[PDB]
Amino acid sequence: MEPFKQQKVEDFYDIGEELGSGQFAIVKKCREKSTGLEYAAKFIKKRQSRASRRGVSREEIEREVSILRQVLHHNVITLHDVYENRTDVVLILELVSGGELFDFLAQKESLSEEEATSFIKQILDGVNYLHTKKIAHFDLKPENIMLLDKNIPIPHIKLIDFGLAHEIEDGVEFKNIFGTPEFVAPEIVNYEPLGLEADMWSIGVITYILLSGASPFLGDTKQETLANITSVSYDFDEEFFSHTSELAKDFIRKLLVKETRKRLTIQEALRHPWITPVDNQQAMVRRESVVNLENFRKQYV
Ligand SMILES: NCCNS(=O)(=O)c1cccc2cnccc12
Repeated sequence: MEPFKQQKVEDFYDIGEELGSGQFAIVKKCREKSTGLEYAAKFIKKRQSRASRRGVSREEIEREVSILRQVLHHNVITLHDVYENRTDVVLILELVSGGELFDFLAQKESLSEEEATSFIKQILDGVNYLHTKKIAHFDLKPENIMLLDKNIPIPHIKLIDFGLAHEIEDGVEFKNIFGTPEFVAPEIVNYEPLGLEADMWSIGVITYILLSGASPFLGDTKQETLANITSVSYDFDEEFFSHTSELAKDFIRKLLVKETRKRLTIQEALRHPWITPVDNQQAMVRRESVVNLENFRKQYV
């Protein structure tokens, strides 16, 4: 098991602007002095003991690193190196400086469902690689779908933040409560057995929001949000879904299913007609169907 470098990160990197933060990790933009190449440095604060309200445990850091070290894919963030001092364990990761997918979408003059499925298909490709390796992401949500270079015509998506990711064991049961309520599967809220299926639910939510601007199960309070999810109470309200094709809806509807066995696995979602058209007729429908960008820009900004 590769050991973490014990040197001071600042002796090897020039630390720069803050890229983001969140709970127990601050991500700063850095540059290695020897090579001159740029990266992003994720400082994870370690726990003091175990009750300790501040910090992440050793296991959960070692899990994340273990998982990150396995993954080399074009739609997934790649690890460069790991450092450690007395307070923080610092992950030096690929620099993805294109911002969030949704921020880029929110600036477009127009967006067809074909253009939409391009970006969704990248997310699917990435999740397929993970799932083939029996790795659940468990935190798929818009702010975790980043872009490399927004200045190109079709930006390239990179999945980030594997802090809740987990290797799925055959025969072993895994239950936990985590994630952002708005995007979590029913099995998470119910504290029922989890697996690869939860990611597919969250792709459903992501697609629902991407096409419409509205969130499927979001309530006025966390309570309401959780009750909507558990009953699977959403609709395709024509105020948001008048421009939306039947196939787009079929896709979302087969993902947002309570029964984990009946939900689409990743390989099925890649092969869905909305992602992979079977004839040239349905390819035209997708190219002609538009997304309502103002509904989207309103619920974003
Ligand atoms: N707490 C999440 C902070 N998100 S973030 O700073 O944008 C961010 C998080 C993780 C990896 C990144 C790689 N490159 C740029 C930014 C990155």
